[PDB]
Amino acid sequence: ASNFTQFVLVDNGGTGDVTVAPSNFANGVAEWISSNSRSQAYKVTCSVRQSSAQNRKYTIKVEVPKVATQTVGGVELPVAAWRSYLNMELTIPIFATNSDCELIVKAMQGLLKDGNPIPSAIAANSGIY
Amino acid sequence: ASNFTQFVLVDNGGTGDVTVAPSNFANGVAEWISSNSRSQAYKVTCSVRQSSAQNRKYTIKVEVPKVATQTVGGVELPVAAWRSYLNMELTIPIFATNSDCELIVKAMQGLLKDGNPIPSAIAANSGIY
Amino acid sequence: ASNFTQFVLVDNGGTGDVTVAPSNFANGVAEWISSNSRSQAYKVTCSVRQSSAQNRKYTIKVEVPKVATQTVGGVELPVAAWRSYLNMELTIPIFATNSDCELIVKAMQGLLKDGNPIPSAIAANSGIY
Amino acid sequence: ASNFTQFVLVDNGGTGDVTVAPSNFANGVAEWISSNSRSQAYKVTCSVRQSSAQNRKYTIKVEVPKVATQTVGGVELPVAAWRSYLNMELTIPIFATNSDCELIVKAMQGLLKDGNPIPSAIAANSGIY
Amino acid sequence: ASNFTQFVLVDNGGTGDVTVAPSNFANGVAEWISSNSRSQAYKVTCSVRQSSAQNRKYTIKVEVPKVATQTVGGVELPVAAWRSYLNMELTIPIFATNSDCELIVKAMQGLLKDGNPIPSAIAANSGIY
Amino acid sequence: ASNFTQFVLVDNGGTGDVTVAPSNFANGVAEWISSNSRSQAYKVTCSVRQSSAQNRKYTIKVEVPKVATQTVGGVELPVAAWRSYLNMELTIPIFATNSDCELIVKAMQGLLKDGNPIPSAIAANSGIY
RNA sequence: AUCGCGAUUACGGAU
RNA sequence: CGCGAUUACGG
RNA sequence: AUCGCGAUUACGGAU
RNA sequence: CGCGAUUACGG
Repeated sequence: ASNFTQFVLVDNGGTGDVTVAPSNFANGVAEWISSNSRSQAYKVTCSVRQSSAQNRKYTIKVEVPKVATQTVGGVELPVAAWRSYLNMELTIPIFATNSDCELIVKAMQGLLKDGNPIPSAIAANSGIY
Repeated sequence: ASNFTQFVLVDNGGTGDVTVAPSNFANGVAEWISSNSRSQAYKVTCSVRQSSAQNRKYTIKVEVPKVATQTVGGVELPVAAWRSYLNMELTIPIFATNSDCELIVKAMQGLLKDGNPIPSAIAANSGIY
Repeated sequence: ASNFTQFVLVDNGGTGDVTVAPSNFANGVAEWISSNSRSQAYKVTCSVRQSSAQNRKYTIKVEVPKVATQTVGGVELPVAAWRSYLNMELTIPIFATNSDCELIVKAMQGLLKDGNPIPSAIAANSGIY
Repeated sequence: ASNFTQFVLVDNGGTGDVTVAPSNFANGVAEWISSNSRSQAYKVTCSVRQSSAQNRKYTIKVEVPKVATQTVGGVELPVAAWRSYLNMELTIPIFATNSDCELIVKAMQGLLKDGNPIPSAIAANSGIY
Repeated sequence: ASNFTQFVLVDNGGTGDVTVAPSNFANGVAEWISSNSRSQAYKVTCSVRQSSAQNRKYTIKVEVPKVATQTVGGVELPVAAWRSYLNMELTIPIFATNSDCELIVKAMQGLLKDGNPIPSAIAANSGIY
Repeated sequence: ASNFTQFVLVDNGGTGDVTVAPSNFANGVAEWISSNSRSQAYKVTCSVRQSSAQNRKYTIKVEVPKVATQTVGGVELPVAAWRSYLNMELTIPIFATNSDCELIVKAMQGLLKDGNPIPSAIAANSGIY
């Protein structure tokens, strides 16, 4: 049994989908990378720790690259023109039951559901208004 | 036209749904709160800023409360036994087109889709394994 | 919901009613004004904020024009001689439920109900006696 | 005549109605409180002052209590869990006619009428949007 | 109603028309940008302020970009060769009627109508003579 | 060409049109005024200069009279209560061709076109909401 | 407050 | 910052 | 005098 | 920390 498996990070129908696969799990930090050039790959890392006596804290990170070709001196390399960085920290008290945690996950999914304020602002280079 | 409207943060069928509604938009920080006692309410805040010459940066925050009743000296008040705090920062270069941003949003939605590694770990008080 | 809508501020039973409509939403401060020059308009603004860790506070301001001997659309100076200013601050502890808040609204409606002391004193250029 | 009379502050249809009565006029501040221990009473105060050469200012305050029984030193005392405070100040120019003042009263009544924006927001622990 | 809607900034007869849409209202500054990377977008901002006891001032800004593709560090980025800036400030007395304001709008529209002096000079990289 | 000619500033469809005609050319600053006393006239001035080595800049100023309750030919004080001031500054990089400039003019026409946000806000004594 | 003040444009300068 | 938090504060 | 300043609310703070 | 980032680094 494992949850350290590959999964679909970006879903575009059943083709053009971005899949990220396990790559490293050193020092309590799980890492997933999409295939092909590491330079143009999507990256996801995750870890958990006892931040304090009563809290556990997750640290999730995602990197979305802008695939491009670099040319210098006639030598072209596969690179990322730039990257978007997502850093999130989730703090959960040790009193949270599995039911409480499921609620916390639904809250995160709802926050980003299509059509809702926040994902709509981001997807349009906008802020709130 | 506005995206500063109320929306469903937690979806439980069509009943028991947690709705969060606009409450304040001071100093570039949009805030949403669920109804009833502010003390037991869900909170969501969001803001955007030009973090540097080439980047814009979103700061999203969510608070999930554990509803409980406090009793002291025979006086009972509606409170939150504790809260989960979600803090996320999304950095996006100014070269990102609307298409690039839509991709960034699909990445975030995919990261948290039911069944995927990360949301499954959280929902089970677990880490990666 | 979306409660930022036009409403009747001064009710004269259909004929001579003063309607006030949304006119600004800068900084989360909602504003409504009558169809007049801003020097002679009825103005209403409302905002909410967490005044402290234990309280939330609504700040409601109203501006009412002096109508007797008024010259519609004219320049009337000094400004202070032709306008009345209402300034309300409602502090509500974060423990107040919707029910508690409904009762608070009723208390305000009762305070200003027709025939009661306060409104009768104001309407007659009087004090309490 | 004398406008210093009792009135019903909170109307719950002649059953559980909070009526408030005259209780003090010391120092030019008219006071009304409900039939309770001074520690659990609803309180209303009003005072008028010639705040300037050409202005008159009414200062009105209402206190809505959340009644409770507290056990202090092993003994039960009637007390208030918390209180909600309404502080309003109305500045009216001395040139205001009686009919000009009636206009101000109607505006305040219309402002808080059931179904209108502001009372709706307050009653729902919400902001205007 | 709500006047914060999208509109066509540059009209090229429904084909290559530059339409601009709401994107931010943080800090009381209404913003509109076109569907482009933030680095190549048309931008329009507007804000109203009570610049004095008896004045209201609208501050409006428009940014027209000259789009281009630039090769930085051997990589292609969507950028703007240069930008044209329009900064306008309109000061209107509070005694201005709605019809007085309509008069101001018509003057501004007449000012820039095709064939009139000013737009003719600007369009021809010329001065008035 | 010679574009320093009389033109219609306020179009009321033939009847009640406000025409503005050349009235001064001192210092290369072109001026146009309506047929009124200078205290009640519509005034337009326009000039161009090389603001810097990289830019040219047009400075356009408009003065519009408050017409409601106006006394034609009378002495109306204070001046600030009876006049609105438009102040436009258009900066254009020296690389802008006539085509680029034509587009810049269209952007200005679109900004003020009837029915769009900005002109509707101004005409209704409002802000953005 | 004003500037036929500047800008890389919600910033800076001068009186 | 896989820094802490009473969560738009603090290191 | 003003504050979308605070409160334990006829008191206190700031400009 | 609505601190910045070349993103498990740094303030």
